Amino acid sequence: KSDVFHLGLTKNDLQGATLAIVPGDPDRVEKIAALMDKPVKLASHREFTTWRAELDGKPVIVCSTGIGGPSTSIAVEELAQLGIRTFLRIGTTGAIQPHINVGDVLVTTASVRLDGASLHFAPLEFPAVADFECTTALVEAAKSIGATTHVGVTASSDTFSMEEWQAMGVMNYEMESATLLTMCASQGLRAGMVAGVIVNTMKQTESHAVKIVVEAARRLL
Amino acid sequence: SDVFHLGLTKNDLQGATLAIVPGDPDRVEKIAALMDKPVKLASHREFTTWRAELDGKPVIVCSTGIGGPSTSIAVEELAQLGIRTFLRIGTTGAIQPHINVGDVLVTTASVRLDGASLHFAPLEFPAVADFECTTALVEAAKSIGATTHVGVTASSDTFYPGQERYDTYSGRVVRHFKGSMEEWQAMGVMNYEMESATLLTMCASQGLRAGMVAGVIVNRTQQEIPNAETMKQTESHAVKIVVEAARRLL
Amino acid sequence: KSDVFHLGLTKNDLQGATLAIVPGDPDRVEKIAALMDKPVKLASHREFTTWRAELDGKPVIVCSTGIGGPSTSIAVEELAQLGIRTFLRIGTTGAIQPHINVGDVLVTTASVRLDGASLHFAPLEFPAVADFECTTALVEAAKSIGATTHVGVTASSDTFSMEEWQAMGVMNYEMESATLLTMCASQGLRAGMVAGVIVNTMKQTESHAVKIVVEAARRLL
Amino acid sequence: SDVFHLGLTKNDLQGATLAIVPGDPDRVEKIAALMDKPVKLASHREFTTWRAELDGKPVIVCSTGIGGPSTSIAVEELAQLGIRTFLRIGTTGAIQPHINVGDVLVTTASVRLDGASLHFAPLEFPAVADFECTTALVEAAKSIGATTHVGVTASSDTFYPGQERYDTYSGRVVRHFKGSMEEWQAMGVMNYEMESATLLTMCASQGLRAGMVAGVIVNRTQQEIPNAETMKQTESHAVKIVVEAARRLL
Amino acid sequence: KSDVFHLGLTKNDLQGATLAIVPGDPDRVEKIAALMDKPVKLASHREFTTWRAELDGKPVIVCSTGIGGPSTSIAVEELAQLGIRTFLRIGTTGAIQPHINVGDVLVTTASVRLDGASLHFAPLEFPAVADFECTTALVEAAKSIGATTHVGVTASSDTFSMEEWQAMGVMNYEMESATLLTMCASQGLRAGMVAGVIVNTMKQTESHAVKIVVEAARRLL
Amino acid sequence: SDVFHLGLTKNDLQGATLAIVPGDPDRVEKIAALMDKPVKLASHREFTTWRAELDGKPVIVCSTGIGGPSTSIAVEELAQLGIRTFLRIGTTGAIQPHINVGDVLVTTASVRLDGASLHFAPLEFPAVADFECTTALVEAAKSIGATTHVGVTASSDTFYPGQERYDTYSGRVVRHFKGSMEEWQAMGVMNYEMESATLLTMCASQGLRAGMVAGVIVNRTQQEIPNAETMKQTESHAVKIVVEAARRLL
Repeated sequence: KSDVFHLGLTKNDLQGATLAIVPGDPDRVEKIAALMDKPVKLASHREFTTWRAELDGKPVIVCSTGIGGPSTSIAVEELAQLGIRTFLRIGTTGAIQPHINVGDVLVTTASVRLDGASLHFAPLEFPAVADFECTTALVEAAKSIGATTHVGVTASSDTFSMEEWQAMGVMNYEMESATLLTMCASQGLRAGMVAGVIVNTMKQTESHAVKIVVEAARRLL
Repeated sequence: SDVFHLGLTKNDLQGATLAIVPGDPDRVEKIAALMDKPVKLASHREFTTWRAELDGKPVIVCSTGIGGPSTSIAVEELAQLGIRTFLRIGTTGAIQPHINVGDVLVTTASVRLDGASLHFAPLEFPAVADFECTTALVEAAKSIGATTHVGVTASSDTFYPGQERYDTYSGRVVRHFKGSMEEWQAMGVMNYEMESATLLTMCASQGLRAGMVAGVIVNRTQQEIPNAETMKQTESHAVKIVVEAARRLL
Repeated sequence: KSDVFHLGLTKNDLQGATLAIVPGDPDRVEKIAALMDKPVKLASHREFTTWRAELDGKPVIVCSTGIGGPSTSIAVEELAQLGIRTFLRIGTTGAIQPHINVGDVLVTTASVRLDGASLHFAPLEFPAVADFECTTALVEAAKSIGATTHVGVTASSDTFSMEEWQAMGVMNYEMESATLLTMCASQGLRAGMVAGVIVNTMKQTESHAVKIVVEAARRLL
Repeated sequence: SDVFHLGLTKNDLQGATLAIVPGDPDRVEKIAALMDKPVKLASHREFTTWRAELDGKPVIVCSTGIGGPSTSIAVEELAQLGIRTFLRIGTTGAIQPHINVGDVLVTTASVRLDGASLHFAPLEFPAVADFECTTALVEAAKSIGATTHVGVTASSDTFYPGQERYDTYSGRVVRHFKGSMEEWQAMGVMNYEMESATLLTMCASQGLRAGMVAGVIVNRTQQEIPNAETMKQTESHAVKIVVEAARRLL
Repeated sequence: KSDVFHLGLTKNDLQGATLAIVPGDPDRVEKIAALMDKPVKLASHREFTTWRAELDGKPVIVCSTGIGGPSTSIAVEELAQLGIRTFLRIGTTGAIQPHINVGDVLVTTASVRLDGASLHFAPLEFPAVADFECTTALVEAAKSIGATTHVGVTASSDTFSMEEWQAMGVMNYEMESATLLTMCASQGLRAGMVAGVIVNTMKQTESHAVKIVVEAARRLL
Repeated sequence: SDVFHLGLTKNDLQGATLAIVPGDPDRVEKIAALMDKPVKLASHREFTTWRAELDGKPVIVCSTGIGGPSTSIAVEELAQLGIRTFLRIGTTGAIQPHINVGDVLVTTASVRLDGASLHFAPLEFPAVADFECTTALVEAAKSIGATTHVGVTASSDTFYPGQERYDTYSGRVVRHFKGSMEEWQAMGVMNYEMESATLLTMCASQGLRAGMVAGVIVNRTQQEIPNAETMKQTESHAVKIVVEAARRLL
């Protein structure tokens, strides 16, 4: 008996949580949950592994999205049905800008919509823009730990032009931000995106990014 | 090891050239069990791979995970490993009043409501299934006296708005998809799923054979809810059909 | 007095026929009709020349479509209003694949929609796919006479990229399949497409293709 | 012989540079009869060509057949033969309440609801008629006291769904064209036809002159049905107008 | 107190005028008005400067459109609300055709729709065609003063392919015709476009073009 | 002189790298007056430029005129003159019931309903504002206790149909925009304007910083009409905010 079709969760499981951190894989979910108090694994069905934890005494959810905009759309929709209104995504990616060094942190203000799923929420002309408060929290959290931060646009497609985006200032590439940002920005949900640069130390970069997204969640509670 | 995500080497396939590709890795073992000498090869994320034997020949069973992006990764890596024939199998809901639970659907082509398929071919190109695979699937279904429907499937990048569901958080659908289900229905589309566009398009445009069969476990256009047992029985029948079709494609 | 705007035919003229073979020109119509019993010319208005014949005692219609998707759409719509539910197209074309030899037979599973008329029936994302039963009948008919058959995708445009389609496995080019297939597949009508390869013997190739489409009709009655 | 489909040689035209291009080959003889020394040149499929003399100069009358694809073949081959001025003539229905049967329409430009025109120019390019041809047609119509309407025509690749007709086998229209007639009507579009987009676009983008005139023989927005005689009279008037315009374009 | 949002005019100000000449800038407005009788400046707000004058005893309006389709759409809409039904645009541009000499006059029959604003009035497939009567008046007016005239297509975009348009017979480039023509042709308003070629004498060319548009207005009253 | 339209030389800016860019040139003087040593630089068409001093550093105030095309000219020429930070300021109407007159809006990104922005980047690219500019604007608004709304703005190439207004000459809206306002409203769009798409897109794609703030002087979704005084007060507050944000961006 679940209130949702895929996550296998019930309203009561979130214990009032209104904020969820949504990484791409289950292993990262555990890492994120482990940084908080009272970490507990709630469920695991297909790409969707969900844990629950507490930040400053407040319940927070951590759930994997799977690969690409399609899987992400399912996780975000169902989590929203469960009461979540703030989504913070964290990941690791490469950089396409020479001035960006490995170990730096990227906070996405908006994404180039090169995917298919974002179109199921709004026409292409609509901006895949991140929530101002979430973006602010991510930037302050990164600064609170002395991380070198770059704030700007990310390219988001369904594949795992090139010099074009680089010439337009695009920082990096990934596959879920366009769907996540568009979904939330066009449905009254708050969303933020942060990523550790692992290529253009890897585990350290992931750790620092995991810490930043958790500290940002704390500023958002 | 030869492929990143799947974590497999070409030697692992033992020369297999045909793979049954279910969506859920938890269904791989069951499908493989129907055949001889079933052995687990790997399991990373939602990519579980098992190898088995069908009539003396090695066969692969590998999960794709959810969505076109995840599917493209699985398909391309399997192709790199020598797989040239892909048989998609799963369960689905139907959007036609005459299609009942327990029935089986064999997809001839899919409406491309996705993004990943666009990376392998322009929208003008048809997400069509291979004739031999489709034939094998249809004949296999008939061999077990299953009520079969052969037609178009709508392959969507989302489970909710692209399938015009309003029972959601926002309760709204973007203009582009408003009234789209009624349209597909009037055009004879049998059901919605989320991986076929990518699988069929990339296979049809790269000289690879692909087909897809699915058992109906629910029909949103019917008031009567599905039976708990009839649904489980449908899953078993679908697996039986895909394996039987594989035998004819070896 | 006609029940249709262009064909100049009445419901009674089909004598219950529910299947029509639709070549592009009047000369081919005669050739096709001649292979069957009780061949009789029903009408001829502009691009639309229609004959009636009998296969295994059942009435079958043969009607020319004219050039391109626009003319074809008229012939298919009006024939459908007259009771036809199964359409088999036969033609001769060139091949763009090295492995395809002159004299071979091409059975189309689906077409690349590079035309304009198919869009008047369904959005581009909808597949211009042939009916499974019709495709099966064409393949078996070709095999029944020992014809070397290729089954796959055909490119269909309004003109009488190149290496692109060839790289994607496209077998040949023509101008009516996209409209025909899309029209029928999106309106509950059954349609099939077969073509004799005359370039990459010509009259023999047309004859063999004409025989195949007639034998396929027989398997569809 | 110099051209495949038309089956004509350049010598056959005797230097003609202007051609009247009706849609139906059965109307070619009649149009040519209005002029001097009418002679049949060829007849293949729906491509009938006749040559005649207007004020001492050779003129061509050639049918295009139905649809843009067929029209493009006729136009390009005639262009290869030296034709640089094309005058489209025919009969049509109207979609404006104020336009009555017997009236004549002169098209300044067409809405491009086709595919063939896209092969000669991007959709952004206007399917506009040549000013001199349009002027000639308008003045010719006035010379015979005909009620003339000069404006936009909608050129569709289909006779049914693109013209939003519901009296069909399916009785349905694809989303894209649902409510399209009301839209064109509110925008001042006079009528629907199926060849102008291709003719005007390819001529305007290749330095060739083209115009189009048509007599109204029916109006789907009016309850009153057309007279059997008034319709025949309209065809004759339209032919008279196109020939008179040709005289002014020599 | 104004009947419109931007022009700052009232119905009474036009004194029954049903025709307006719409150049791009205020300086040109004055020049045009000066050629007529009883010239009087009515208003000036932002890009919209309007004068009133009389031609053969009939009131005519002259109003600047500003730059591009967006500003033009505002001026045309509001002038139409005020009673204007005929719009004649005059400007100066360069030529992209070798056979076109400086000092020649260009009368636009239709425009290539490379802008954004025309789409807010009709889908791209709709022709940005000029009114036949207006085009005729401009051609006759140019001839009445012995000006060498070219009649054809103009490219209209939002920026201040190249060999493509030139190969397709495009005479020149500008930024307002597409919006103006489409707007009027799809809303029952009459519109014409004339331009003096100043590059491929400048003041003389502008003068001759100004005279032509005024003489065309006279033939349209 | 170095730039055509603006009629300015680089020396005129005295090294200024930040410019406040209002739409109306009649508002330039007022904005500049808030700062020290205000001086008029030039005035051509709707391009009025004034230079001033903020905390010892030279600042520019330049009008853009109406529409994306006009704005692109102003922005590119200012960029050529060394401007790397652009602060858009003005007044606007709102389309959300909860947003009242007197409130201030800070735009994070805009829906691209224009054409000029397409010349600098594909539609897929977001017309997003610079984070530092947006932060500065938000904090400045808060420093004066203003009720602030931070979100998406719809940037349209037309004032009427693109903003789905029916109180017009034709009283009709093209299919594409029918019901579009309701759609934007349901998506959280705060208001409509006509220049942001171009400004944000070209700046975000060329390494330049841009932000936008606007005071609400009207709300078409509310029955109550705006006060004549409350509106003037709103304009002053908006100017105060943009200047204060500029101080934080020097």
